[PDB]
Amino acid sequence: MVVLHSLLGMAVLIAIAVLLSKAINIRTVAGAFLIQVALGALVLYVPQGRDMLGEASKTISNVIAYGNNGVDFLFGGLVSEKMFEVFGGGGFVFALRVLPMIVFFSSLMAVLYYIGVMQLLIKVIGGFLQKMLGTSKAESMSAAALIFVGQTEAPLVVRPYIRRMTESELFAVMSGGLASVAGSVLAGYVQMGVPLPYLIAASFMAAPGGLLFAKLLVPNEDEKPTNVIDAAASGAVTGAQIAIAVGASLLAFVALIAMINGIIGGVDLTLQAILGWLFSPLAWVIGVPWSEAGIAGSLIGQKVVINEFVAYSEFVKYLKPSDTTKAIISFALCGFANLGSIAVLVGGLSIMAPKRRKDVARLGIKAVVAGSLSNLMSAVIAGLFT
Amino acid sequence: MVVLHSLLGMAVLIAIAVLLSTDRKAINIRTVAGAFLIQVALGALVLYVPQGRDMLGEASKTISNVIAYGNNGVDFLFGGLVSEKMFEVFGGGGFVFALRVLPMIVFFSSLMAVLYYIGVMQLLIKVIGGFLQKMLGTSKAESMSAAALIFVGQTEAPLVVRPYIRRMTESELFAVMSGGLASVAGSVLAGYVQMGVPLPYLIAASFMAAPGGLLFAKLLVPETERTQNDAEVLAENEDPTNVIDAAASGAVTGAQIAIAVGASLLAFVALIAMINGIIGGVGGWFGHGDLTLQAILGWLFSPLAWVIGVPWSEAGIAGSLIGQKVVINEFVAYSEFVKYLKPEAAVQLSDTTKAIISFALCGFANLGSIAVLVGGLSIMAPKRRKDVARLGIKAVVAGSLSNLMSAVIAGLFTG
Amino acid sequence: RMVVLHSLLGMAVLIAIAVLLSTDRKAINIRTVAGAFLIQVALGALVLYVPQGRDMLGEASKTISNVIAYGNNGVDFLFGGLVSEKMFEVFGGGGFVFALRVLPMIVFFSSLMAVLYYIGVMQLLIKVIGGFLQKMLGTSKAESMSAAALIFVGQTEAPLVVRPYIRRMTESELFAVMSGGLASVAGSVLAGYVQMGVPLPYLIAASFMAAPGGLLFAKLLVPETERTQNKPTNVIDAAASGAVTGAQIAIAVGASLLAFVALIAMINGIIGGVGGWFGHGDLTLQAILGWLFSPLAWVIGVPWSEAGIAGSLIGQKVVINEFVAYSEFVKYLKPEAAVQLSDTTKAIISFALCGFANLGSIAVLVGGLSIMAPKRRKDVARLGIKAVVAGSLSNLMSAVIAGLFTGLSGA
Repeated sequence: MVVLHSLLGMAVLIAIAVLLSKAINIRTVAGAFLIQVALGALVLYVPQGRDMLGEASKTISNVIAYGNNGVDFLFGGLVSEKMFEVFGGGGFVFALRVLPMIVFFSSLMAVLYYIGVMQLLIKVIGGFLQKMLGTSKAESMSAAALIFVGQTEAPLVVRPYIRRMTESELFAVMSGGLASVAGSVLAGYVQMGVPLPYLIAASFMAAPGGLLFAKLLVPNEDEKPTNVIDAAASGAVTGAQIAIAVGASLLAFVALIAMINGIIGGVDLTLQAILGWLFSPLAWVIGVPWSEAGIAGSLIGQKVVINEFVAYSEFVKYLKPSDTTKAIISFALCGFANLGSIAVLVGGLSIMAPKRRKDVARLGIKAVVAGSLSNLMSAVIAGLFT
Repeated sequence: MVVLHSLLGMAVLIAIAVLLSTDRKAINIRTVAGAFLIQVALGALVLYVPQGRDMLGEASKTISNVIAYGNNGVDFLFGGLVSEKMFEVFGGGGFVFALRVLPMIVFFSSLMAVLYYIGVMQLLIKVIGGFLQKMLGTSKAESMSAAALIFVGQTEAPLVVRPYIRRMTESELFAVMSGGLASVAGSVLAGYVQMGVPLPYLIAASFMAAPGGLLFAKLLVPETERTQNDAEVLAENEDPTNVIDAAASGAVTGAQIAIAVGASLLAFVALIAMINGIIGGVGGWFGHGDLTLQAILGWLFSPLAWVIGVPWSEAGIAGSLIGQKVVINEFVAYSEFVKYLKPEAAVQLSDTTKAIISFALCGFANLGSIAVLVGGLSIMAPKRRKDVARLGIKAVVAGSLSNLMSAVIAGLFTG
Repeated sequence: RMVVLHSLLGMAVLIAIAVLLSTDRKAINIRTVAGAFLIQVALGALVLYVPQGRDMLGEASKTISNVIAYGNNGVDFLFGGLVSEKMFEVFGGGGFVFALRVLPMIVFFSSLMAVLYYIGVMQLLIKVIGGFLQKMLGTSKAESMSAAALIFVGQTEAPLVVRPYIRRMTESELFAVMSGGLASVAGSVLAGYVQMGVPLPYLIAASFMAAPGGLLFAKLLVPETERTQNKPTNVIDAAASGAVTGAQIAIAVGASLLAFVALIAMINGIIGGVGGWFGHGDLTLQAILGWLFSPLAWVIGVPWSEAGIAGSLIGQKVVINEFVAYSEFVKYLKPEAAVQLSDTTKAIISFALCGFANLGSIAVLVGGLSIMAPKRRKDVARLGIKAVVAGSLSNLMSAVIAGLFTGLSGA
């Protein structure tokens, strides 16, 4: 029963990467992967690993509780338990919980960035990744942000250094951004599914894993605030208008998916089944049983287009009245990687520097294939330390 | 029996245009009489001869499904806030206009944006444009601008005319303005459906506005200059990578529209309610405290409402709605029209009166629509911006009559 | 009686602090600061002391409120029954959704104040009040119109009435525009304050005092004294335009408060934690700023059993923003209030908090004013700190004049 399937999966995923690729730095990819599996192995298993995991996340669980009280003020009782007594799970509103947090996380990080807390963490961790793997400063810094900040909140930092940056790290930022899980996606889980430490685990894995699959084939006046209030205010506004963009995209995509599902019925096999039939070997290789590869394959297919939420909902529907396939599908669900986030990031980076946005559209979905395979690698890794 | 009263209407409507036209002698007849025939032909087509309503029913159920595919996205972003329970809890007010309409603007906007890059739009406009140019003698520029505005969402709307706008004649410049006001974007169209407006009438009101748009456009200011050849023009590349950026760019822009519409509604609805608090007050001493802006417009537009074919017994209402359409905007008219439509039936209206108004209210032709046109064309053709603003009122009248002509034909037929 | 010496003490302090922080305590003109103060206290007794005025102010609450009622008709149509009575029975106290019941009035008033601009109703009133101060206070016409302009008017129209006089203005004229802008408030925010549950009539008098009080401490710091010397298509487009701009503000305001509220809750989680090692695990920023502004809370004439509370609210405004202070002030006006404050206290606080004078306003003024006059962008950041004080003194001055003329309770 000792897993060879795990190492088999890692062998295949890295092989496909080479097949899809070549002359890459081996000291970069072997080290990045080493860091990925080691960090994940230690924080999950060996002592002081999970003990720390609970302390630096229960603090975050309080940060989320602060955001709740912030929403409680603005939206009143709609975010109370009165909805659940009438509509129940239908009383759960997506736009009142998933979107408004973007505002807070944007403003809060704008404060941390103004002080130097974010720069500190990014400069230290960034210097670590560029020393152990011999990578450029830009990508190593951007990855560090994606651990703490979301995906759309990362280019806000690595903007000026991202000007003349090569396409090598460009794919790295976008692949890391999609694989990233903090702020707006960490959001969802804690307030609906409530896995407290899954927030930290998937986040810390996202950046180095992202810098791994991406590095497979890697190698005029403005104004700024004076005080902290300006930063907290400006960040909120930026996070607000971004939230309007996010929520609009999500409604549209889910709606178009309902359309592509309707056109297939016309032309009784749903698209969710087609995705579950096609991407079934990917689950078989990852370690998921063949008996549950048809269902989890759909969620993977839903992970391709739809956000991780609808796939998570259908997952919990299977949970409500195996442990290996559950966690394997859980960490696979963790990550903001989807066809939606690509478009949002492309629009965000287009606002940063459209002069390079022309050739910065060639990668596109390749970043999703990188961020997903990176996070899926992190999921298969979690199956090794169950 | 008596279809003459409608033909009387058609005569007056077309007459008024000539009375206001710049030069009657310069009016081409093979152009206007043709488009007029196409409009009424399409009328008897989609209504009288059975097969027209069937193909209409196809698009009805189709769009209805497309709309239903949208709701699954809405019910996700806002949860089940709008359900059968919601109607039970909050009663009649349970129908949240903000959350049951504006999301469709985001959806259809993201739909048309996708169907545009694929070429599905570029193809349809090309065929229909090549038709109206071969029939009415008009050039390619207008015919594409007349065929497009039936289907296509706003703000990717100009790109068809974009290279032509900066150097076209007054009529061609006026024909686009008359079309833009006579037309109705698919985004707001879906909004009407959610309000309870009959979809089959919205679709039928659309395909009529294109020939009806060119009708009063060419009838007011005729073409006298040259139909510029294609080889003589020199365009500029736009600078929409793929389907990913298509649905996104179309959704986010549809959101900025949905938010913009909402504030405009909340404004006008509240401001009109304030004017009625002033009119009612001033008019109260004279013995009519119940007097309002709706009643005055109804009392004012009472005659015109009768000419199109509506009975006088229902003119006191018809004038208000059409009155509100022109002086306020398009939404406010329908919002105070669905009240007469639902089974509450404070006053029941005939199928003909309910239909003629469904077509009469279809159009952006309102005094508050000029700033959108001029504000949009100025960004493209800043040299003509002075000419576009001069033909402001003239265009609102044209687009209005175009919606009236489309209505008379609807009320005319009884099948 | 027998406040009156204690209030006059408070006023004299506010004037004293102005003379100290002034760049030149000798260039101050008597006819200006004495006149601007005289008008301020005069308008105070006018709407508070004489019964004939409380009738005017009472009339200037029914009218304004009736405008708010017309707005709610637009909100009820937009959201349906979400804000109706049914929501109260289900969610109780939480039924009052601050997002759907208050912000929509930021949208409506932003349109109305844009409809009255295309008509010329505003150009009429501004020209009147502006001309009056131009003759009496002797100020150059620019800041007089501006000072008169701000009271009613929403932002991004308000810069469009001073635009021609920005660059050509002096150090004083510039300081008077930014001082008044911080002294008074707009209609976009005033409308929300009523929906919040704040006494309207106090906000009216407060707004009318911010103009003379603004130019009082503005000119009480600057000399000037080197010789200053000298689009919508229709109504429908005017309304729709004002609605969209109001809508982009509402999203900005509501989103800023969500952040600001959640952050304060986070600060108390840290300071509460720090205090945990000190011994006081329940340490919050309210009491800290309470104790900090507690001395100042006594200068204006607040009881010692309430000066500790007012200081926490006055402090909350300055270091963050007024809109947050009003959110924790209405909890003391409820009929089930654990503590119902003194009838004189409830008035003074209202006049104190009414104003855009805080840190978050600086960054907005420096930026927006640089968009029009980019050359002076360096001078605004220099006077950005002094203007907030000059703007605060205006509101704190009106708070004393208010508390002084408290002869009757409201609501």
